[PDB]
This record gives sequence, C-alpha cells and structure tokens, in this order.
Amino acid sequence: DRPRFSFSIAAREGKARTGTIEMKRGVIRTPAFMPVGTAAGADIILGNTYHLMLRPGAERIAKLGGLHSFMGWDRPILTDSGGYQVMSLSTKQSEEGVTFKHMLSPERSIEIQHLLGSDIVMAFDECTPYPATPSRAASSMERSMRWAKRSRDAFDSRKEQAENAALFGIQQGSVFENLRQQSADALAEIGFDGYAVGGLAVGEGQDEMFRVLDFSVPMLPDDKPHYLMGVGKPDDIVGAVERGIDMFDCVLPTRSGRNGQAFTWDGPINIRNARFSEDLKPLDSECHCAVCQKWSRAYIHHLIRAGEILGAMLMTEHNIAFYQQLMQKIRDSISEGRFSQFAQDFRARYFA
Amino acid sequence: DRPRFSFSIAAREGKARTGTIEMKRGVIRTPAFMPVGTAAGADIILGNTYHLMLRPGAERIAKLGGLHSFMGWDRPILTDSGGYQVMSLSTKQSEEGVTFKHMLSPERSIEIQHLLGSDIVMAFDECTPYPATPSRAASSMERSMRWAKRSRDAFDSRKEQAENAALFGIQQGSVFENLRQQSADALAEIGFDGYAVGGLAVGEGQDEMFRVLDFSVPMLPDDKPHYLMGVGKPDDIVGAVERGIDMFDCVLPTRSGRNGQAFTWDGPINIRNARFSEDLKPLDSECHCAVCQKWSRAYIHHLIRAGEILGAMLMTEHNIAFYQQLMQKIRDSISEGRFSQFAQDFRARYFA
Ligand SMILES: CNc1nc2c(CC[C@H]3O[C@@H](OC)[C@H](O)[C@@H]3OC)c3nc(N)[nH]c(=O)c3cc2[nH]1
Ligand SMILES: CNc1nc2c(CC[C@H]3O[C@@H](OC)[C@H](O)[C@@H]3OC)c3nc(N)[nH]c(=O)c3cc2[nH]1
Ligand SMILES: [Zn+2]
Ligand SMILES: [Zn+2]
Repeated sequence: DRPRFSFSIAAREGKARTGTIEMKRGVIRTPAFMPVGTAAGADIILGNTYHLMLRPGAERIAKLGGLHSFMGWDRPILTDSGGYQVMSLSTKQSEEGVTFKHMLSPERSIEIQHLLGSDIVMAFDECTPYPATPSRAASSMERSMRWAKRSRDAFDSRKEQAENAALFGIQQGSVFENLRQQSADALAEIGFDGYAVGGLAVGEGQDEMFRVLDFSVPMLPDDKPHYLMGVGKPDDIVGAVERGIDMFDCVLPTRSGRNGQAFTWDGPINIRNARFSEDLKPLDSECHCAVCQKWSRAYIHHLIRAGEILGAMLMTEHNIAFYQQLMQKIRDSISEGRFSQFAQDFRARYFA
Repeated sequence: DRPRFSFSIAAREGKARTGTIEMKRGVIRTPAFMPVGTAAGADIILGNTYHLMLRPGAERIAKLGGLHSFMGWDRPILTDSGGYQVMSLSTKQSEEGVTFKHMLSPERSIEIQHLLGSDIVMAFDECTPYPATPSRAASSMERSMRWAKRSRDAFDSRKEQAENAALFGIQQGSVFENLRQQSADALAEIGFDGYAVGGLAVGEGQDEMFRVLDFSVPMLPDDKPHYLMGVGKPDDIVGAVERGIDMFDCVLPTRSGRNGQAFTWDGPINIRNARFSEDLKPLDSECHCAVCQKWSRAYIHHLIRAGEILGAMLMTEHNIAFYQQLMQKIRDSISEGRFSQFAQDFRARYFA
C-alpha cells in the first residue's frame, strides 16, 4: 500500500533530478508536467479551484462525490489555493484574506480544497505583482508566510485531509535573493511536503526567471519536490529542470491547442497558416501521439480553418502528448546521465 | 473480393427492409445512418462536397490523394452533388447548371466527386423549394431528370469512377404523386445503383413528409437501396424505415452536440439546463458509448457551461453513438420480425 506522500530521487545530473512521488492514488514520475484536467500519459492532473468554487461551488462538488468521482479520474489531483486567480480574474486585500466580486482566506482555501478532494493542496499565498519594490515585495512575502502557517494549521485540523493529502508551501519574495531566502527559511520552519516557487511567470521574462531560479531553488529543501508555478513553454521547462525543478503546470498546451498553435521538436507552428494546406507530414515528425499516427498537417489545417471542433481537439491532444513526451525524454536523459546533451540538442533544434 | 456495388435484402417486415450494400471499400449495413466525416460504428461517412469544392478545392484534394487519404478513412464515403448547398448557402440557374458567388453543372459535379474519390456519387439535381406550385414542381423535376441523364453519362465516361464507384439518382416532384411517379419512371429508365428521395426535409413537416413517402418509395425499384436525403430526427428515421427507406443523413447529431442537445431514449435533453447540474446519471441510461460508460450528465453540463471544448466533443460522440445504436436496434428488430413492436415501444418512451 502506497504512503500518503513519499518523494524519492532516483538519479541526478547537475541540479537536475529525476524520481517519483508516491501517494495513495498513484505514483508521479518527476520531472512531471501536470495538465489541466478538463483538457481532454499524465500521472496527475489539475483541478481549477477558482472556477470550481464559483461553479458549481465546492460544497456542491463534495455532494457529487468529490473531483475524482466528478471528473472520472482516480489518480492524483493538484489544486491551487485560488488567490492567484482571484487577483488575476476578479478585490480587497486584508490580513484575513481576499474579498472579491465572498471572502477567501487561508482557512477557507484549505477547506475548499478539502471539499474538492484534491491530493496535493497548495498553501494560500499572495503572488506578488511584477515588478515590485523591495518594500512591497517584503511586505507581501511576510503576509504570505503568515498565511502559510495558517494554511498548515487548517490542513492539519482536518483528519481526512491530513492523513490522505499533501500540502505544499509557496516561496515568494519577487526577484530579491534576501527575501527568497527569508521565505524559504519560513516555509522550512513550518514544514511542508513539497515546495513551490511562486511569484514567477508573471511578466519577468526567461532570463530574469532563470536568474531568480539560480539562487532560489537551492534554498528549498533538497529532499522535497520543487514545483515552479505557471511554467511554461518547452524551453522554460528544460531550463527550469536544469535548475532543480521537479513539477510544472502551464495553460499553453490547451490555450495553444484551441488557438491553432502546435508544439513540435522544431518549435511551435501555427497550423492555420496557408503553408500547411498541402503538408502531408504529421504535426511532428517523431511524435507518437494518436493524432500524428493518423492525420496530416493538411487535414488538421483544414478542420481548424473550417471551424470544426474536431480540429481543436486533435491539436490539444497532440500538444498534451508532446509535453508528456518532453517530460519522458527529460526523465530518461537525467537517468542516463545525458540530460546536458539533451538540453543542448533540444535547444539547437527547437530554435533552428 | 467485394463487387463494385451489390445490395442484398436479408429480411423484411411490412415495407421495412434490412440488408447489406457491398462495395470495394466495405460493407454497409442497412438501414444505415451516415454521419458527417469531420464530426469526430458507422459503415460509411459523408464528404462535404460544397465546402470541399471551395476549400481547398477538388483538384487540391485529388493532389493530396483523395478524401480517403486526406481524412484517414478507408471505408466508403458518400458525397452530395453540391447544388442543394449552393442554393441554400450562396445564384443564377440555367439549363446548363448553377452559377454562384463559378458554374456547377451535372458534368462538373460528377468530376468534383471523382476528384474527391467518393464511393457513392449523387446525381446533380435541383431540390425544389417548398411549397411549390404544380407547374413549378413539374418544371423543376423535368430539369432534374435531364440533369440525371447528364450525370449518368458523365459518370460513365470516367473509367475509374464507373468501375469503382456507384451512382444514385434523386427523385423530385415536391409533394405531388403524379410528378413523383414521372420522376421515378425517368430515373429507372436511365438506371442507377441506388435511388434517393429528394425534395423533402425542406420545411414540410413530418405528417406531410410521411404522406409523400407513403406513395413515393414504392415507385422506386424495390431491389435497390432507397436514400432519404436530409432526414432526420430519430422519430423521422423510424417512420421512414417503416416506409421503405434504407439510408439516412442528418446534421442533427453534430449540430445538437455542439449546441447542448443530447439524444436519449427518453427524448432529447438540453444538458445546459440547471436540472442537470447535480444529475449523476449518464446522458442515457442504456447507451453503450464511451461517454456514458464514464461520465455523468452533471460533468458534461459543467464542461459545456464552462465553454470547454471537451464538453462539445463528448456530446457529439454520444449523439453519433446514439444514432448508430438506433440503427442497430432497427436492423435487429426487422431481422427478428419485431420492428413494428420496436417502433411502437420507441415512440411511447421517446415522447413520454
Ligand atoms: C501563469 N503564471 C503563473 N501562474 C501562477 C499561479 C497559478 C497556478 C494555477 O494557474 C491555474 O491555471 C490557470 C492552474 O490551475 C494552476 O494551479 C495548479 C500561482 N499560484 C499561486 N498560488 N501562487 C503563485 O505565486 C503563482 C504564480 C503563478 N504564475
Ligand atoms: C436538411 N434537409 C435536406 N437536405 C437535403 C439535401 C442535402 C443533403 C446533404 O446535406 C449535407 O449536409 C449539410 C450532407 O453532406 C448531405 O449530402 C450527403 C439534398 N441534396 C440533394 N442533392 N437533393 C435534395 O433533394 C436534397 C434534399 C435535402 N433536404
Ligand atoms: Zn502528435
Ligand atoms: Zn452515450
């Protein structure tokens, strides 16, 4: 019988790691990509806390048997704490939490995630806007750390949650090394099952994001998983793995899939472009997905140009599969000690 | 090795028949429902002649290897002749054909269908508007019969087509028994592989459509398949089979699937309605489709209300599967001599 939570590192290359997270509902191979659950293989999917709390509401999801039953997915599910989305899509902040057009607090966030039944629960934090002054970044991070402790206590007070789920803390501090360190120290003192790097993929760009990861990831406990929230493009994922990240989520595969963009080893392509109208090659030359086994760029181009939902579905299936093949290649290369070479080869071809 | 075309009737009950059409690319079980090819089991699918001739053009489809290669479907394909769609969606009529914003003639229609590579080719006809006066219905039908002969000759002049495909003639005559008879006589004199009842499902309503079928279908050769163009709702299909129809096509399963409507044995439902928000039953209680095996009305309701493409896809998959289960039940009941009872039971429950 699998444990509630156990992370094991099987192999390393530089800062990169590959291994497994064992949970009651399944094993998660790392580095992992975690796709949106409602998108359409993956070891864990995402539940959309913000949407679900509004429609149909967390209490209603619980009445229906929880997210696993509702979505027909019996493996692990990760949920965010909801605040990022409230601040992005809705607001009034206070030490208690956020009110918006209801009150979302650390305690309420944890309870919502309990009612949804997720396996990996995120602490309720504040994703500091970018750019931020040192003072504002510090005040924001300090509040997030107080909220992390409140999240910890709320999670621990719910027996079913404490015994069956896992809780990740989220590091903040914007782009400032000293604040990232204080945040890491605060989170480690509280103690979490995993640690996320928050506050990135918010407009800073890849060079700056990588610079922040360079010093931020080593601050987190080495023996726990590291989750980079909101990342990202394939090249962002590769560089983040090079910097010690184990888990990823991004809206790109689905957003791109619904908007004519396909990921390939030769970079992204816009399938609507006329240059694909007579292209009999599959979306990607090496991809093993069902779409690439059967249909051409020309046919998918045709479907999308005709407004056929089948086209968007095939694009999305391909993009999700591409991301999973990327993660498999990353895991295999780290395990074989050839990840550095893989990263180099990947970049040379993707950006050719 | 299968013949070019062979229709065999295995069993009858009243005017209803069940059997098979054998063609080089496969066997078609009748009564048959023929779904849109780009929708997402079926023995034959439809190619959209009108759309294809505009985007990317029939010549381009031929360059890409024909529709079978293009769509990844190696079984039979049926194509319409294009005029119905031109008159519905675009016009100037003449004895030569129709010009619209190009000229579509019987000869050009047959050539387009040849370039697409379809297995069942429809004659180029005029679908008379409804209502029509006797004079206008007669003039229209007479032109369609001249065009049927031209279609026959064009098809026969193309070796690959004549030897590998089949040609159906289309009966016209509006709602008038004498014109339907003249049309049937003209088509039988020319000689076709199958016979369609055209000019219906154009606003006349079920009672009138059934009245016209009552006298029109017996006018067609008994030993050839009968295709009712544009029909229809499940109850229309059942009543048409009771009147001797063997083949069907309809935009309903896909249009409904993309617009929140699901077909069930208890009638259609609009899954967006709030009454489904907590309904844990599958879309239909008896349906064997993949969707009903796995997901609830509540989840599909959620997906569609959230604007998720997955929702529309699941609805469409279910509707297509429902239609195929309907046709299987029809075939089985005729073969077992219990179709009358099936039709009665079907109606009692569908309209309860
Ligand atoms: C895009 N960049 C980005 N996203 C971010 C998210 C949302 C991820 C969440 O976004 C949802 O997708 C819309 C996913 O559900 C995911 O949750 C698992 C963040 N969430 C929290 N709690 N804290 C952060 O610092 C944070 C930073 C982010 N940067
Ligand atoms: C809706 N009612 C209806 N449709 C009709 C169609 C289009 C079927 C065609 O419609 C396309 O779907 C948009 C399908 O491709 C199908 O072709 C196989 C007809 N086509 C011809 N040639 N002649 C007729 O008398 C006719 C009557 C119809 N009544
Ligand atoms: Zn693929
Ligand atoms: Zn079903």
